[PDB]
Amino acid sequence: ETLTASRLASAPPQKQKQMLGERLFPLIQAMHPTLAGKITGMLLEIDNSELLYMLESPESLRSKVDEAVAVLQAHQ
Amino acid sequence: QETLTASRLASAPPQKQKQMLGERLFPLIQAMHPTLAGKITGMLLEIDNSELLYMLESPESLRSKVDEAVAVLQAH
Amino acid sequence: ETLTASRLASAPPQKQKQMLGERLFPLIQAMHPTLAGKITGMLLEIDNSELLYMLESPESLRSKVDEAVAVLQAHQA
Amino acid sequence: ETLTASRLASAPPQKQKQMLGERLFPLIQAMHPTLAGKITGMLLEIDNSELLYMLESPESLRSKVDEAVAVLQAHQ
Ligand SMILES: [Cl-]
Ligand SMILES: [Cl-]
Repeated sequence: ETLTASRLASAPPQKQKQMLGERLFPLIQAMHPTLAGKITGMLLEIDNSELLYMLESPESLRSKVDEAVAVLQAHQ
Repeated sequence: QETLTASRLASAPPQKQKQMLGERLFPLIQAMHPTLAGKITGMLLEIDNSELLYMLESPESLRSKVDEAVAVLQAH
Repeated sequence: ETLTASRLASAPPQKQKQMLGERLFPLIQAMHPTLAGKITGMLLEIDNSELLYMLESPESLRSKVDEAVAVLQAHQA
Repeated sequence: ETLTASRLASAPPQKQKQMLGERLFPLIQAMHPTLAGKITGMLLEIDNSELLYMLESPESLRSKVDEAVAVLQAHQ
């Protein structure tokens, strides 16, 4: 099944970030499997509507994953 | 598209009822308030199924409930 | 314990609405024991920062509970 | 009190993130009050030694906050 905005809106607010995480994790894992768990947790801070867009836009998710990777990188 | 009824919804599990009502409500709410659509939909899905079925056939009533939900979401 | 914005921010995003719900429910139940579960669920749609303010301000919580009660009220024919 | 690496190291791992969060949050809130909670949660995924450096380097905290803000920025 594909997570729609109506299906997410129908779920209790307590379960929405969990549901988005479950779908985000395999996609992030297909790009950067080593930091996927950490990156997933970070990207879950993004508003739910933007996360639903990212679940359907591979290049938008890619650029956010790359931005999260840069956030984790320590100073030179 | 079929008219949803209280008896037809009562036959399905409670979360499935909310999903069915949510699928009809979300596109209409998004047409009014696209930014808060997901939040408004989630909120309005707490209303009794019979009142929700009325609102799905009464654009005037849906709009006033959406405006009431928007007031609830407004910060102080 | 009182839920601070820093304590909520340190929790995983998957747990934040659940944590806010656990704090909101007893307070809502105290002024509206009837549809407390529904009101809590509705108010959890509000942004987390505004919910943290509402947990500290009884003023804003009561008015939001009253507004939620109005949303639940069925139309008069 | 000033948070030293030895003081942080003496506490359990999750207690360490909460302690760093308590120091990071007011500084991040001063910069971006609306996104403070989200930015703090995301920056807490960074290694504790790099977080302690950022708490003592206002310029490096600012550049990390800006990177986190870009991660949160919606496509529209
Ligand atoms: Cl809007
Ligand atoms: Cl801000």
